[PDB]
Amino acid sequence: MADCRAVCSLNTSDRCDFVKRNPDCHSEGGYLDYLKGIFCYFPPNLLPLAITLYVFWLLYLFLILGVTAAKFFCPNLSAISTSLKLSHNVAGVTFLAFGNGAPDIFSALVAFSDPRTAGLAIGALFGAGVLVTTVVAGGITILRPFMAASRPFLRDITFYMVAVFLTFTALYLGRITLVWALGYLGLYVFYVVTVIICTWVYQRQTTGQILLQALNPLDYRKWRTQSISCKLLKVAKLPVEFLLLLTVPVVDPDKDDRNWKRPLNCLQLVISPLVLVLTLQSGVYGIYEIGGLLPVWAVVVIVGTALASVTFFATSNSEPPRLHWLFAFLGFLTSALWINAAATEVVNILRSLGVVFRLSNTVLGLTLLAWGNSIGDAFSDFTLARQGYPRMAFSACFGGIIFNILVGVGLGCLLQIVRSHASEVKLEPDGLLVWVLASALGLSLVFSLVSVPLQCFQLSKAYGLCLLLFYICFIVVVLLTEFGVIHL
Amino acid sequence: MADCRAVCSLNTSDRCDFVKRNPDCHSEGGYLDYLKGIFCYFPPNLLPLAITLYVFWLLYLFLILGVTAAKFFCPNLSAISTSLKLSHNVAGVTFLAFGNGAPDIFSALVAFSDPRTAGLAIGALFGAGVLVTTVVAGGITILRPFMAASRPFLRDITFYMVAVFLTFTALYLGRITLVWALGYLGLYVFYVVTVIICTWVYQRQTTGQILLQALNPLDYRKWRTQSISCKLLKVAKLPVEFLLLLTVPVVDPDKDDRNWKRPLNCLQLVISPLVLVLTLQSGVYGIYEIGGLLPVWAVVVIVGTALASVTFFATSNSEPPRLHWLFAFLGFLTSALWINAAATEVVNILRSLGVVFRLSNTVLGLTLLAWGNSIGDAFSDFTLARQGYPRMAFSACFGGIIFNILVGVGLGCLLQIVRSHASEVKLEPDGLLVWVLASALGLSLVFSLVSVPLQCFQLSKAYGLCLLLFYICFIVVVLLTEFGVIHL
Amino acid sequence: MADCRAVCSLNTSDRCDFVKRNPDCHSEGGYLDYLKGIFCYFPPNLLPLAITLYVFWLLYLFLILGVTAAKFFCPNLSAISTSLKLSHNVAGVTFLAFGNGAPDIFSALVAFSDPRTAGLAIGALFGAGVLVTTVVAGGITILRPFMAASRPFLRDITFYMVAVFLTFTALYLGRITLVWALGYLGLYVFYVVTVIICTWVYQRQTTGQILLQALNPLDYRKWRTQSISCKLLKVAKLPVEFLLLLTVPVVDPDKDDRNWKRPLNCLQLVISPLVLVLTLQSGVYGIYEIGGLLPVWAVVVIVGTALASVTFFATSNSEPPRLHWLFAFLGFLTSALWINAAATEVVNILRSLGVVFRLSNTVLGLTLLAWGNSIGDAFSDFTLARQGYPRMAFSACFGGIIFNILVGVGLGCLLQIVRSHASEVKLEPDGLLVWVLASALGLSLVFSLVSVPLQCFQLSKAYGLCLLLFYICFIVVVLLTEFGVIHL
Ligand SMILES: [Ca+2]
Ligand SMILES: [Ca+2]
Ligand SMILES: [Ca+2]
Repeated sequence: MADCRAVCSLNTSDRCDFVKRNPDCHSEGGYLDYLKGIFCYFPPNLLPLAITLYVFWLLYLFLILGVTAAKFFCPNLSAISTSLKLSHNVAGVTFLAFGNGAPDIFSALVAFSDPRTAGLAIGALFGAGVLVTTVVAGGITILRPFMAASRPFLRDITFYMVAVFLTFTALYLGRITLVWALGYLGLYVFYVVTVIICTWVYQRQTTGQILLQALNPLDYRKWRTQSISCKLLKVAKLPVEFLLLLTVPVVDPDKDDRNWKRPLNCLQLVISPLVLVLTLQSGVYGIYEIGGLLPVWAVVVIVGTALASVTFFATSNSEPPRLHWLFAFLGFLTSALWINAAATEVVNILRSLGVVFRLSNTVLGLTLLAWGNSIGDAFSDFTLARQGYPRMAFSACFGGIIFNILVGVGLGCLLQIVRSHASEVKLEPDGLLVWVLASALGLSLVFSLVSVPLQCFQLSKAYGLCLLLFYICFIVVVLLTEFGVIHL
Repeated sequence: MADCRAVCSLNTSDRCDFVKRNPDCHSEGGYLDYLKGIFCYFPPNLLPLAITLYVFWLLYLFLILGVTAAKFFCPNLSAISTSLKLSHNVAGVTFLAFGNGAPDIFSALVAFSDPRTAGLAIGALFGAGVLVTTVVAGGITILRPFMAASRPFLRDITFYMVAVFLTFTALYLGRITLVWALGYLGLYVFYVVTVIICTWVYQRQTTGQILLQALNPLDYRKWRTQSISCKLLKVAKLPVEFLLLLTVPVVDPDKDDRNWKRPLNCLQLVISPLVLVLTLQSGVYGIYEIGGLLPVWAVVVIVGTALASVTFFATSNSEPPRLHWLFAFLGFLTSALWINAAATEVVNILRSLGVVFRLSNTVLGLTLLAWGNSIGDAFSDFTLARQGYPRMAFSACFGGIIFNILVGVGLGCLLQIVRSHASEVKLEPDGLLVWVLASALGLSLVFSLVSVPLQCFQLSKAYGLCLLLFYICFIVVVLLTEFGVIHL
Repeated sequence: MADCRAVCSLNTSDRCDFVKRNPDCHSEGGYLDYLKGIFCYFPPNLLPLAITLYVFWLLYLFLILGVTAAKFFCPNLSAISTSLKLSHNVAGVTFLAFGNGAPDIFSALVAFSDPRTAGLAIGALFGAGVLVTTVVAGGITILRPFMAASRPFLRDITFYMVAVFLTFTALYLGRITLVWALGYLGLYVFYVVTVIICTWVYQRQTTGQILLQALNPLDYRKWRTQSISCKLLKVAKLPVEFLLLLTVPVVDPDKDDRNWKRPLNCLQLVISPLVLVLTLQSGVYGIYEIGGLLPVWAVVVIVGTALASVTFFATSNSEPPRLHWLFAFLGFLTSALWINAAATEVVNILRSLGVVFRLSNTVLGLTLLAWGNSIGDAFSDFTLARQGYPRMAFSACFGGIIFNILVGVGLGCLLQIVRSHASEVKLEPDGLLVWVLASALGLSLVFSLVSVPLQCFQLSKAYGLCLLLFYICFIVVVLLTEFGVIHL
């Protein structure tokens, strides 16, 4: 049973049958098979067309991931937390990190779930770390010079350096054991507690019309006000936000009504469980037939419609019911499962590209996956800096990467340990490129640790332009290593 | 026959005879044979002295090329164009590009005329591109910070990126066909038309004394005013400007007399045709004897002196004749042929150095030829920036490289196609250094394309210093590649 | 007799006996044997603990070297010079260079004294040159922007470039002859004379209480005023300064009493000769027994105590004796011998680390030895810049490296020539790393030579941040070369 890569060394007439036959070209989950798409669906003459279509689909999936994380995942998480009365400053610091890091976390979970894709996770986490500490942080200082806060900066840079070196040693050892994963998660909890304690010590020292409106994602006044490019982006997002509005309930403590849309919410009381059962483990559980007579989805629909009718007749259009926060729980779950589905598709596409072109998991992780997972960071942080909040954006840069690495490695490896019933996760490093990537991350961190205090925490355009030049040269070295020009 | 370079591996006593015998050490054109100079005329103990003398001669030739292009080629071209009503703004943008790019164009023509030297042309064009976009543009921003105009910058950077990638693909294919060369020239014409249209849409939205003076290149008042270094440079140029004044007529629409020097111009009516044929094809046609009795140069002299006498007796000292623009045509032709002769000498010297030291055409093209061809850019653009016109200088930087690459490749390859009666010009790339050079040019362009809009087009010293550091590291990598430290 | 690097490839039980037996693992001088410490005294499980202890001891030795040079060597040299009325401006320029460069000079002398350690000297001198011209000079411009003086800068950069290229050619030739060493020292004398002449041409154009106090190194008022880190450093230095106060006499022309401490000085009239005889050449001559009856140290003590009693009874507590400058001579000698002992220990430690880990002399010289020898430069120059004297600090940066290279190579090689009775010092370069280091130094110098005049000598944070990025990338390339990633 040959490897999947062998496909390109066969004759064109046996490619499609090889892909159909070889179990090493089959994916664990997902809905589309991109390799059968390339080698059976598409004429070989039109292979570059298939690949460009794949790239466009990948970019659109990154758009989906960003929108879902920004507008449906974090608001519901914030509703749940505000039900427990936190603080505005910790909220601002940390919820921005959760929102920016949901795609990285779910991509790492999906990649770690399979030994053939596990190198993608390391490539993407370290690659996003390099990109966010050079290009995004430097861009913030180029757009708006400011004076950084010294003590939070030193705290964040120290915690990040520790996490990075821990992962270096786990890579050298070649494995992640259960104790290591629990240690990663514990270190993240310790970091959040330290932030809390330090901040405290410093502080002391008609229904039809509302249905139509609720499902409309366009603000016509704002749309007319915007420029052409903003208009084009809005339309690029319209179908996605329509589906998200249809399926994901949202609870807003900021609004006086808490986004209580009676009929849309009662409809979602049917729709959301169905989407959950149809997207869980790729809907495998959906077609499971109970007792050989009734499938799971039918009984889900029955219970959902009964509960929807009961809620609709036991609630009022003006006043939300006393149990309106359970809707936040449900919307959090549905949004998480949507993000998981999109991440699964992205990982499958990247694996297919690696098979077709014989590219390593590390190089695909550190370029395409990292850039796609950092689009959201770039948008949110550059917007924050342009609005006059560059300290918050700069802090979010270093606070989100800590969450990415610690929670991504710890949770992804823990879930793989538990489901496989094994005792460890194998980290087989693929050549010299992983050590090149590690070296780049370390030296970027060293540059900032020396440079920022030397400027007395007054940051401007020179620091950012130096970081930009560094990232350019890093991509230089990566491409030279991937094509064999630099070999030990 | 034996390879020209095998000369060193011989005994000293057979070197001179080997060079005299081997047809692979002979040049197509020129007046001096530098290899016979090294191996026949000088003793083997004084080889480094010969090489230093060669380097000094090469620098002096670059001085000649710069002066001829600046003060005799462009003024006559401008006279011809102003005879047709050119605008002031397009004139300023584009005539500076022609003046800065004449040496690059003629060097590329000469190098493409021979398969042994064709790698020099690619090395010099890409190398000058890297040098002008880093060192010259950065130096402009270091000398005088300014706000760049966004739309012209984006237009220029886009056109340059397209031209560079087109040449990358022609290099990968390994040839330039006739259709490709015509496409290069057509794309340049399209670029000039686009500049015109965009600018328009934006705008709407005694005789003995005069002979003595005309042949004197010194301004005594200015000379006494200048410092020591400027004085030394003027003297370094005096013999060259004397010969240029003697042989090249100049027409100036700025002056009210249009530089009408009656007796000097009537003398030049004899001298200039003689220089043209004697430097045409390195003078081969000059000694062609018509009918076996009268050589070409004698009949040229006869016709020239008859025409000079007729013009002298049919014209007045105070009022130029009504045909004074034909003198601009003649001066344009004579200046072009002088530039061609100097470029031929430079290319022959570089080939001899490559034979003696076993250096590749790419490394000689990207260091010595590129620097020599960019001395004029540095002088003109830094002077413009120091006088308070940094926007014009910065625009000239990116507008001159487009002319260099498109017209140099297109015209040089087209002339070689037509002259050889072949169908294609073979581009045999010499190792890994050409791809190193391509990578440097591309990333430099990427750095500017990201950096300039991110600064909101406000350019200062930090951007320029980063570009300078980049160029230093590029020369690092080039020297490491040439000596084999990085390799496949 | 196997090369002592093969110690590791043996079984653990024969390591200690191998080290005890092999003469290639024995040092020329010093007091401790670090290899027997690693392989005989400690258990094989605690090797990393031994190495961390060695590193801490090495850092403490660098602290000792810095304190001795700053507070005991230079003050006595200044007393001797001020006895001859030297210029204050020249004093400020040049005495800072002697103080900053004493550790480099003595480390080079010790390393050149043995063929097994001679590569350390070249690595440390060039490495300190790279570090001081990038990190220290850039840090000065980041901490306090200023306008540099053009003529001193151009003079210094020219002299340094000449010295560096001279050493490149000596490395290519593979030796230092006696004429070369004398030429190095003569060129340094020429440089100092040139500085003098240029500056001139520009200018024209109870006893118990006093012993208790004299031996106390703490200033309680200042100590209480300082912060926590300064306090910790003070204690880190207390035992060292106690021993230095005990053994090294100091003469201060600034004080009106010239630091005349009658009883401490009379005690030092005994102590200092004893320390000299106990630390010269590791104490060999100390135990030499004259005539087989009386050792040298006993007769030294007898003469010292007689002379101390005579001086004590022939001098007054209030008025220093007429011969108070001989104490400056004695204190200069004692301080020099203390510095020599500390440098010997540092070199022996570095050789042991190279044996244990199979590291080259070049990489150990350019990282650990260079950083340790430049701690003093960083402290004094950054302190000078923060106090409002960045021109003096920036000048000291380029003036101290000239002293380091010229006097270190010239004097170290001359002393080795004379003592060995040979005619030359062999410079066997160790691989490609030495040429990597040479390339880094040259281009750094080129970057400054172009950049500083282009800014019109107005230096700010952008220039310094570029230099910092360069040094980071240099350490990149060094580590890649040491591990074989780049190679021939
Ligand atoms: Ca992200
Ligand atoms: Ca040019
Ligand atoms: Ca030093």
